[PDB]
Amino acid sequence: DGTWQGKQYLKEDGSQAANEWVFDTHYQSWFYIKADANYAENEWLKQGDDYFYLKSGGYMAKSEWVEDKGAFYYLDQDGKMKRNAWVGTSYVGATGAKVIEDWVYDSQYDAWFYIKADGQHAEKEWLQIKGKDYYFKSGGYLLTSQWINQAYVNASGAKVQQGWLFDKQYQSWFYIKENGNYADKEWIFENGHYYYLKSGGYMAANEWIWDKESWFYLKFDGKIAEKEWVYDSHSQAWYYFKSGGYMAANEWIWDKESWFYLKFDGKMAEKEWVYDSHSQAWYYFKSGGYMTANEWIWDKESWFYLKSDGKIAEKEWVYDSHSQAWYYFKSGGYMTANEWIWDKESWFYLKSDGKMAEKEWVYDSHSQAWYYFKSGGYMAKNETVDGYQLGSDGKWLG
Ligand SMILES: C[N+](C)(C)CCO
Ligand SMILES: C[N+](C)(C)CCO
Ligand SMILES: C[N+](C)(C)CCO
Ligand SMILES: C[N+](C)(C)CCO
Ligand SMILES: C[N+](C)(C)CCO
Ligand SMILES: C[N+](C)(C)CCO
Ligand SMILES: C[N+](C)(C)CCO
Ligand SMILES: C[N+](C)(C)CCO
Ligand SMILES: C[N+](C)(C)CCO
Ligand SMILES: C[N+](C)(C)CCO
Ligand SMILES: C[N+](C)(C)CCO
Ligand SMILES: C[N+](C)(C)CCO
Ligand SMILES: C[N+](C)(C)CCO
Ligand SMILES: C[N+](C)(C)CCO
Ligand SMILES: C[N+](C)(C)CCO
Ligand SMILES: C[N+](C)(C)CCO
Ligand SMILES: C[N+](C)(C)CCO
Repeated sequence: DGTWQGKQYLKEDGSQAANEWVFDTHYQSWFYIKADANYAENEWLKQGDDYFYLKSGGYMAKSEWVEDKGAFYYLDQDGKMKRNAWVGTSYVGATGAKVIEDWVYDSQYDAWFYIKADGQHAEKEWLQIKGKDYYFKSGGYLLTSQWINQAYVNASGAKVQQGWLFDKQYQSWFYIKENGNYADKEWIFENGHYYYLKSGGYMAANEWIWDKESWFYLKFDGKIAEKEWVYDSHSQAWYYFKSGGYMAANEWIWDKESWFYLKFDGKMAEKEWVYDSHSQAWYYFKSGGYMTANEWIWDKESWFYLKSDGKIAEKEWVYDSHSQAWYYFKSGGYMTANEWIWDKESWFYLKSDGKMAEKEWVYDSHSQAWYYFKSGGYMAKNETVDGYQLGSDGKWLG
């Protein structure tokens, strides 16, 4: 072909070569003869948008790296420099410089990679990049919008930390803890409200939860129920929950304007009697749970009176202004009727409807006699009324 003459290259025709590539077969290499008829060495050449590098001796660098003032560049088989391409496990940017410690998006793979301190791309490992945690699978691809063991990586590949996320395929809410794993059997406070995450992390919604000593109920949106009533259509009963969400059970509660009482199991007492154990008295609740107080109730063959404060009237007298008469209640609240009783110092008779005899003549069929009672129900015994004598025992003598 041609003949080397020092730095010069005389071609077949004598004319020394310049501004041209020549392939010499002895050296088995490409060389570039500059414009000054010398071969290029230890320098870059720009031809088109292509960059070549010619090593000591003029040999064109091909399939190898070339360090330019700290930065590293790769020259392919044709001697050309590479751009936005993978050289094995490393990456060259649009300037052809080796990327080290930075993010990389490759449109060919439609994925993200991170190049590490060693110039290699991360693979099958967790890395903490400027605070956040990212995961790369086999091949270096960055994982996005999915679950890894107990963590979730958002659409950006970052691990979620201290956040709420909704899985549409599971149809449940999860809270991701500060540590990166989801909450598991614990209470979480979010914007003024408490939520309970269940054994799988699934947020508890419309269900009962037992913590340490009492019951909690979680509503439609998973919020703890507190300071309110909830009707259990399964259990067919009303429950109440207080300041902390604690269901109240074996204790009393004021709501609307009525006292209420909640039984051992948190069921509101309704249409029934209850016996307080620290008050040692009986109480009765209407249909709807409302404490009856100062009003009559008819249970089984007996009338009862519950006074201004709701306690049962028993071994005591009561005036009832609505019916305008006096009544007496025995041991147990049993209102007395068609009976005598000894109180004060005189006798008292209570009519069939329970009303005490007050200012009237009454025929006791029992003793077959006519008795009279003065204002206040006091039987008359040794005196005259309307010219009618009365004996030592109260009977009419005549
Ligand atoms: C110095 N390089 C030629 C390698 C890059 C500048 O374009
Ligand atoms: C072939 N080289 C360019 C290396 C030397 C010729 O003198
Ligand atoms: C270096 N070669 C001449 C072989 C290719 C440049 O286009
Ligand atoms: C982009 N990968 C690292 C997966 C391939 C390198 O050739
Ligand atoms: C650059 N990343 C996409 C990897 C994270 C920020 O969005
Ligand atoms: C969906 N998670 C796997 C995060 C919880 C169930 O185990
Ligand atoms: C706890 N979240 C606020 C995420 C759900 C409300 O229902
Ligand atoms: C049980 N909680 C933590 C939900 C309430 C405390 O007041
Ligand atoms: C006894 N409660 C109704 C409160 C809980 C049922 O699981
Ligand atoms: C107060 N309750 C909700 C228990 C009943 C009202 O009708
Ligand atoms: C006193 N009542 C009429 C309500 C009941 C009769 O058994
Ligand atoms: C029923 N009361 C609330 C009136 C007293 C019970 O402690
Ligand atoms: C229920 N009693 C009959 C006791 C009185 C009603 O006015
Ligand atoms: C009928 N009371 C409930 C008032 C008493 C039970 O012995
Ligand atoms: C004077 N009595 C009222 C006792 C009887 C008259 O019928
Ligand atoms: C006060 N009464 C006369 C109404 C009965 C109890 O002594
Ligand atoms: C009221 N007495 C007891 C005096 C007569 C009825 O037995």
